[PDB]
Amino acid sequence: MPSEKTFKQRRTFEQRVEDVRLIREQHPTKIPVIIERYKGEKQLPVLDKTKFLVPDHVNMSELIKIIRRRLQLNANQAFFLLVNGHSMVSVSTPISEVYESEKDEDGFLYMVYASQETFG
Repeated sequence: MPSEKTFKQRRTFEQRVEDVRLIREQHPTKIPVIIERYKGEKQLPVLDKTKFLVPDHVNMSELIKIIRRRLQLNANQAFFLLVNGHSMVSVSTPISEVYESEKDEDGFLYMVYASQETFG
């Protein structure tokens, strides 16, 4: 059992763009998201999911709140997220504008998580 590849290495760009077509057709007023494990912090195993939709009227806090239930822990255990593998864990910006500022080549809010805040 290898299981050591990311969504960009597993799915092709066209396949990822094809998924955005259905996400906007079904949810024209929502924001798609693609979060995976951070390369610098490889402690947490593969999450239950890699792509999840989010309401455009929500903020980073609601997105982090969903990742808590997506994972099996809480704020006391460990919760650190960052975009492009080069950011901190900030929460307050509305996903509506945060997505437009952190979109991806295929149209997805690419981000990564970690169980700590140390460097490599």
